[PDB]
Amino acid sequence: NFYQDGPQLSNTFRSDEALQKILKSLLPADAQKVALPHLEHLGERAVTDMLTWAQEAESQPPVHVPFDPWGRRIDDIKTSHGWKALEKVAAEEGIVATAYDRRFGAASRVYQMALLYLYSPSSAIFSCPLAMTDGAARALELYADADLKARVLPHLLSRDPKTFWTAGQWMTERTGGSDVSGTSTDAHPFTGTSEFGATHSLHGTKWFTSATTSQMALTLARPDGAAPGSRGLSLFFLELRNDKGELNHIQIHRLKDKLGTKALPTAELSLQGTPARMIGGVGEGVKRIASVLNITRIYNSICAVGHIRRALDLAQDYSGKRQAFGKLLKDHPLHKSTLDSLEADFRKCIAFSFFVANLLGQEEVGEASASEKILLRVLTPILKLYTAKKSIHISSEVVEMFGGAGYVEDTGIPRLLRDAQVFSIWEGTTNVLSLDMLRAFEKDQAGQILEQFLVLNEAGSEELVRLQKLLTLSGEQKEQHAREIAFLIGNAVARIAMKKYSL
Amino acid sequence: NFYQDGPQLSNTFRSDEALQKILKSLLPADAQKVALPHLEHLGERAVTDMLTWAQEAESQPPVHVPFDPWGRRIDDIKTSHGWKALEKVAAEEGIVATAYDRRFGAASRVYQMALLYLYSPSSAIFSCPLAMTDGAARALELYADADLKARVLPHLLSRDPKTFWTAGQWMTERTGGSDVSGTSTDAHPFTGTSEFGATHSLHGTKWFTSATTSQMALTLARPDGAAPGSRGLSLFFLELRNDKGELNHIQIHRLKDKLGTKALPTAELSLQGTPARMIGGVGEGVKRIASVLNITRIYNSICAVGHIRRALDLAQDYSGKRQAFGKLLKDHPLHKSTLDSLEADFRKCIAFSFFVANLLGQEEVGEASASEKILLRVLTPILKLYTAKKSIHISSEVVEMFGGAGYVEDTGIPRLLRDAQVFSIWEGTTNVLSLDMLRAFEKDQAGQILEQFLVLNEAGSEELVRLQKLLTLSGEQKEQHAREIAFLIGNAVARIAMKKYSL
Amino acid sequence: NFYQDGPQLSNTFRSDEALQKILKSLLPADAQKVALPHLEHLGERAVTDMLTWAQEAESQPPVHVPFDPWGRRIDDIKTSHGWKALEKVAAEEGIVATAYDRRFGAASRVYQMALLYLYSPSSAIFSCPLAMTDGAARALELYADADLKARVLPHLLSRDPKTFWTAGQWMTERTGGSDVSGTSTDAHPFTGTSEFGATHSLHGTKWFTSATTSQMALTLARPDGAAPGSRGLSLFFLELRNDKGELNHIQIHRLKDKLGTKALPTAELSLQGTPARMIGGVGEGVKRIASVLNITRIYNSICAVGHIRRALDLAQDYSGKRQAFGKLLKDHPLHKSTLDSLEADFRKCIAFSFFVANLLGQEEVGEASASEKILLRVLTPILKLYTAKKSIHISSEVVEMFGGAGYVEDTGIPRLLRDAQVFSIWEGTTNVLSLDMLRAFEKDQAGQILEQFLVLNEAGSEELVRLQKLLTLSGEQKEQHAREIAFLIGNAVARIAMKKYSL
Amino acid sequence: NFYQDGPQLSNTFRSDEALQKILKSLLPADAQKVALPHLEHLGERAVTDMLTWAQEAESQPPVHVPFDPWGRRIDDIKTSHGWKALEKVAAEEGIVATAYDRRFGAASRVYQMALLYLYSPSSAIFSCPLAMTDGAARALELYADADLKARVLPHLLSRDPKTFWTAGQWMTERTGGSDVSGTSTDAHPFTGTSEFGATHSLHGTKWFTSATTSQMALTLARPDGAAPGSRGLSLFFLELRNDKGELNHIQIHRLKDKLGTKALPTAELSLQGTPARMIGGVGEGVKRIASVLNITRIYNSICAVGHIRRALDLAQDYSGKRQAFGKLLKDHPLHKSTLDSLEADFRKCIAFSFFVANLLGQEEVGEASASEKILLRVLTPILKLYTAKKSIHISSEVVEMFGGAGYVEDTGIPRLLRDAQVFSIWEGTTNVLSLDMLRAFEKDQAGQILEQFLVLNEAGSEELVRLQKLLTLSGEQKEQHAREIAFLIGNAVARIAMKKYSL
Repeated sequence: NFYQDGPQLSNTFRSDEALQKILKSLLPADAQKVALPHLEHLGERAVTDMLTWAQEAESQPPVHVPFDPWGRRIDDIKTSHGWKALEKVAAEEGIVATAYDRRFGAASRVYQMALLYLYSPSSAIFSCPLAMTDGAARALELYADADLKARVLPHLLSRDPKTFWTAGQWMTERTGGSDVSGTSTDAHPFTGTSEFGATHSLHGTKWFTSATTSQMALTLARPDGAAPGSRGLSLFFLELRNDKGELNHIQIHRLKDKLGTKALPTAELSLQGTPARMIGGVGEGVKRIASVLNITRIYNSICAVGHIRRALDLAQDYSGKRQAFGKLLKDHPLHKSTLDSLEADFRKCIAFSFFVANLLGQEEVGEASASEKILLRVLTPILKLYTAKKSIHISSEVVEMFGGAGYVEDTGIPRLLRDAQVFSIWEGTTNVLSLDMLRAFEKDQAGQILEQFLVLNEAGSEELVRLQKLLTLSGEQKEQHAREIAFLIGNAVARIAMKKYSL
Repeated sequence: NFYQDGPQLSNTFRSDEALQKILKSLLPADAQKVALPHLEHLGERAVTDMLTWAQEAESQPPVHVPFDPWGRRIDDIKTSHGWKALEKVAAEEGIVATAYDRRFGAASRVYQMALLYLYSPSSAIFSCPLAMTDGAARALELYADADLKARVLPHLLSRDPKTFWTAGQWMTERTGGSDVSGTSTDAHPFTGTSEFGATHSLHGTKWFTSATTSQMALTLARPDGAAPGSRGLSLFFLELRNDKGELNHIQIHRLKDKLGTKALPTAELSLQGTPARMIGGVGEGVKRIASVLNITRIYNSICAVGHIRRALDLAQDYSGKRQAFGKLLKDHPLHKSTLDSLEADFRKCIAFSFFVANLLGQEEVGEASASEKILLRVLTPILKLYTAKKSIHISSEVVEMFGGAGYVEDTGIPRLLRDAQVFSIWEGTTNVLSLDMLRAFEKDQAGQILEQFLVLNEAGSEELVRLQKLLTLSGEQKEQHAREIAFLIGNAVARIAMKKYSL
Repeated sequence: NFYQDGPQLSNTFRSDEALQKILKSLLPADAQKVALPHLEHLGERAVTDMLTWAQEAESQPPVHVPFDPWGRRIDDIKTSHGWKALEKVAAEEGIVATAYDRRFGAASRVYQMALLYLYSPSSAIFSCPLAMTDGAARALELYADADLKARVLPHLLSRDPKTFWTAGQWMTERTGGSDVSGTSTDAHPFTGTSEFGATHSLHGTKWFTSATTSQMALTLARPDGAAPGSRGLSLFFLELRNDKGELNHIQIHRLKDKLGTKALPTAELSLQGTPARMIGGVGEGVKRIASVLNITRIYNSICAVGHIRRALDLAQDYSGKRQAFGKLLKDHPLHKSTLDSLEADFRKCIAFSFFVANLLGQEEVGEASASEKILLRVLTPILKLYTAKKSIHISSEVVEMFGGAGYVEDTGIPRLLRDAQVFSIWEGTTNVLSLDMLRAFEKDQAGQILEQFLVLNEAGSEELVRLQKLLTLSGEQKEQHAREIAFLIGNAVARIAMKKYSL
Repeated sequence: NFYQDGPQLSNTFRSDEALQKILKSLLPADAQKVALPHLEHLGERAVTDMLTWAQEAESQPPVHVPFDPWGRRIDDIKTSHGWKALEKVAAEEGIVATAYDRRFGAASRVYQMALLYLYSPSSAIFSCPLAMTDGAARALELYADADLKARVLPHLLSRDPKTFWTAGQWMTERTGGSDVSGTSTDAHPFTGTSEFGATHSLHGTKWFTSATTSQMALTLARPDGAAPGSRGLSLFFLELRNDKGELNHIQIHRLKDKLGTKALPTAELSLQGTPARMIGGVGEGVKRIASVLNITRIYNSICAVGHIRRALDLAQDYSGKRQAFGKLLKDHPLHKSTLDSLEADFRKCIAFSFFVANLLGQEEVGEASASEKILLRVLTPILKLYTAKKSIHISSEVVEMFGGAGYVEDTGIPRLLRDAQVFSIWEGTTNVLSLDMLRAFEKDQAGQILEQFLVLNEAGSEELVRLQKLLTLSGEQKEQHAREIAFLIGNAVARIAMKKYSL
């Protein structure tokens, strides 16, 4: 009898006209002759060996083994081979390292984000460890002494799987993740020896972490006698293991059982005298880790848009295979209209994301003006919250486009919704990032810089005037309308970027 | 140190001012003196023994046991005690039966839907079998002879758990659920024995079913020699087991592993000569199930709005317990604005749902005018698609309101999203129901009756002309705008109902 | 086609002629008119509601939940309803309490062991907590002050499920279970308050425990400044929880994943300042807990023989249902011979066990002579190691009697082997108990008392002379032959007991 | 504090003096210079990469996937990478193929069985598919025409993992495995297409199989019109899949959930018109498989003895690491005596196994005398039942030697018992093989040849007359004593072999 043909993917570089148009606009000729063959290669991996490895990892979530059979506390995390293979891919394909090889100026970061864009949707969210890894590298690059950099950066930026390290960012505690002022981890002076010049020992509990699959982490802690709240916090570097391969006074409580990102180990950890090294000076921890957030927020946006592209690729292919009421779905005007609406949102998201990625590249190579640095600071929280909300909306619509099959896990479709929902939570909720945006307006004339940019780049008169109205509201009402303001700006910049890239 | 206090529920009758206002409007005094004490009692169960049973059922999904240890095909489905307990609650509390005791005229159905509204969110979606059970009761009431009614209705409408039956509705096949014209199940004339006057034996595969724990089912099949497509389909009644308790030539292929509704068994079944009894004549099947669909689509809506209420109850309670940046969440203007927006959608949904529930009650007791019957027919698909989309949107926002905790399954919060996503899929997707709406407009000039209703009851000026603008469009452009039309109408009717009930 | 009829059980009092003959010999008329109706009742439960509950418990092993969803350490152990129900049965049926109601003199213990014999094989090894409970009661009865006894004994000996307590015996540490001299748990003086007059706080790790399902435990610990090795150990009483239902500075590391006894929670625990009360004086812990071992060893023997009876009941029933080569298995001479051999071993085991149970009863009611107390001390380790080895041999033969089906878990047959294998491990291995036997010979002229008993009761001349030879060997050779000696004596006493009971 | 050192293995060629002595006796110089380096290499793999792969396979049992996500029946079996790796090892190391390279005459089979002896205990029972693969190769060698041999033997005997095939032997049905006369699978004449010259289509159910990962199988079926019982059964060859990789009308009902051999897929299968090719004539099936059974029963024996060796290697190592009562276990006379007893049984088993392996080699290269061929036929069932019972006894004692740890699965010790218990069940129970032995005695006066062999080679005086006493008993009393006869003979031959090999 009848069996429905399921959705199939095709090379995700060649299938993505929007990505190609953007790169033709943002990459100079010399970058293109390196980057484009690499991207076509990665696009093939994304739908072949990576796709298989990601499915394996999703199907075999990590398992915590606290004790060996004779009672020794080992806190092992067992992972799938697929998960380990995707880590090796991240190293050898230079998914992080490409940004730090600045041959192509601002285009180095654009090239790297393009690699991430293809890699992430077939990575079972290994792209999240990559974001934290990239962030840690930059933080060390900016603030760490020469000896610490010489030790760690060759690992984080390695193209060699056998020497590649990932980093964790352990910022969230039970008191809060949005607000870290309640951080209860203490840092006592330490005078023992260590391989990285530890200065303190850490004591506390970290409530969401990427567990023990990372070799290093950055974290916040409060030194003996330091002030209460955020001002008392310093940034610390630590390595998870010693020479032995033994955990450095770190205990794993358990893995979280999550809605999605199931292949990613997310653990609750206790630091029990973990040796650590302060990065920067006392009380500057929050500000120091602040200057990395443009990276992690932009990784999140690019991953969210890659996720959107994956969901739509599956939906588009199915729409040309499933018939109802005598027609293929793609030929039903209402279905086609729905598809078109989602694709239009996709084009906004990818243009907005790469516009901002290019600004990040400019800043990293020292080409950004003072005002441009402020503009980047304003746009990244907006980009993040905008692409994340769109990714959830689009994923939910795609689940429904598959009908009953979309609700059944072995089709691979429910994962689209479960994983998308993370994008609007980690690294800031919609509302927290909307307030970060509003806050930014208050300082360094950020509001005016944003307005000059929108006027110069010919944002719509209607949206310009509506923005001016919203920004004249009371403090209280601007907070109440902070989402509206963020999405107004996001849509305006997305349209500007689309025109710029001829999308 | 610090541990966050998690969300807590309270009696869901006493906590719901909107439900109480609606019932003060819709229930006459005599109905109130029976119904309100019953609802307060049920509201207490919803947050005590039912809540525990539902958690147990979610935690222990059903398991298929195809073979006994000696190779006999038994196709057992093992379920939790909690699941069985929630079934007993449905019977003893009259979650279905209350509607069929038409003591209170049209208010009997309103009283029943209020019971469902409190029951469903603490039922681990046992309310879905109840919808199909109610639908089957009505179909038999309208179309079955006295002997079949006397046999079956005392079971479906039982208040005695020991004699209560549920029904399945087996309409979807691999070829389609939206479009059932492709139904490939054959019905051969049958003269063997059965307890219910079987006329045919059925041969085919049913692709989504509530499996084999229901005692009876309604289904569609094509009798020998019948026309192709929908015109060849007849409605059939069948009982799943014989007196020995053996399945009547039904095999379970497997249970679906689903995104959500995990406590609910959803099975793929093969009918292998299952005896069945034709209800009505050849080619009348699709038309006969039309009045089963009105009931299930209103059940779906009431269940979706009860789900919204549960999500918001959890969010509201947490918002008074969780601190960030120096304030409880409920005291942050943006957080409060977000909550207010969700509550506003809730009030639209609950008013719209009970407005339609009242129309259903009017029709069932023979008190509905021609226009009211037409209004009921056009509004039911709109109500279903409207409440389903709102429930998904609100659930996703509530998951995000809990931050990282919202993404971790043991908090009970991710279930809100996973379960909500089913509401826009079963019983019709948004687009399929929007087209059903448009088709309904075209017949008996139903479209005109709706518009006079909207004009008479003083719908909003702008949205009305925008709505009127859309209904004058060409056929295909009208299809492209079918969603917008549905949501405009839904919002207009919700506003009318809220005013009517003083919400 | 063909389906094999599987094995079925029948009332295990009425089906057991050997048990009935023994009780007709050991129970006086007044005891019989109470005990026999009770046993017939329990025999019916063993094959009805208990059997179902035990299967549920085996099918749903206990699960450790260390943390609540908000990070509080709760160390819950989730168990099946069946497991909880079997606990209630133990209380209401007086499976422990009957022995301590000494109306019937020495026959009270015999009556109780008969209850255990029927209960244990349908208890999913809840009989193990009962053994430790009985033991704890006796220890408190002998050595605890009046106030501690008045508090605890009404719980341990309760017939009321709502007030019934079980006890754990936490003797094994990582250094050893056979040899407890390496015990590393410290007992520091304690001056805080507690509900049971705690005198110390305990600090250490207990490597095999019955987890948190018990309300109290007995354990060994070394007080501040005490001698090394066994002589430095004292016996302690502790309660697992306080008023709150909170664990008293007890942390659960994990549950063991075991070969069998899967329904029984077996945990690794850390005592982290657990309040405890010393029982008896400093350094007498090993000797004090020594005087209970006759109880736990006899429980183990009775449970092992009940296990044998269950395996043989299943095998006998199957042998009358399965045909091969034209005959039922029971009519194949070699199969029948194999069955007869196993049954002969059963009759030895049950006679030996109840002979020893009767000696225990005599001692507990003060009717035992000095020599009889010594005889009991010699016979209990022999009984334990003998019945345990036989239970494993018989279970393995029964698995094989079922052919391929015996190797498949859903038949319930592999459990027979997996569970039996525990009998020869807990409470002493074959070799450790054989050496305990040899040790006993050395003191209080135990060897001669044993010989006088065997001669008086007309043991076989051949076995008598062989025993005399073995006992004249060197110290080294007697140890090498300790198993042979134990089984020679066990078989001799079993034959004596069988003749005495007309088996 | 203290953590117990667990057991460790070492190269299992170098650690095995008995194996080396046997091979110095059985392998001529030219065979030794090839075989000994190969065996030392394999002995290293057994405790390194194979050990890890076997642990992985045990930890991740196979999973049946009956349907793809769109409802297609695929009956996939998902296996671990470790399982697949152990299959590749079997090919590349020539664990089967070495026997068929008869370079070394009868010593080729001895060399091969030595490879199997080292491979099997670290193979997670992949050695069972190898036994059936070897059996199938021999059957085709004897009975298949040139074209079928040319097609299939290069696969079964391949050293290239990419072309290696395994075979199933599907003999057992629900009616019986010991007695196959009840076989109900029909064979209808067939003229459709196939790659191997199929003659019939098979219809029936196979109750224990190694499932669908093997490429071919041998099986019994009753052609249309054939006689009832064994006289109607013919031997059939079939290939499981077509060129597309689709199963050839074979459905998997389920995988068995077993006591042990958990890595091995054991499935219940239905043949639904499976094309097959008759090998030989009608009614010759049972006779034709007789020479497949000799090979598999010797494989079983060698695997059982390799299992014994693994258990004892673990026990021996632990005995030098675990202290109790002031001494390492190995220095306690009773513990040492117990170990010595087990090792003595091991030496009997390994000598007996290779003695028979040599006879098999002699017969396969045409060098065996009439008496040797008869000796091989009578000894093979005895060897199988003898080694199987010893392996279970020794495994149980080894589990107990580890104390509580022996009962906990993560130590790897309980597997020893669970897996050993299969050896006395598959390929014939103790009693069925004992009767096979007796039947063999009765034909061609084989019984007499054995006894002269025993007398000639100077069997023990007492046991011989006791054995001679038993063989003169009446038919039925001889049946009742069939086990005793088998074990007397086994012990006598083991003593003869040990002397012959200087063990």
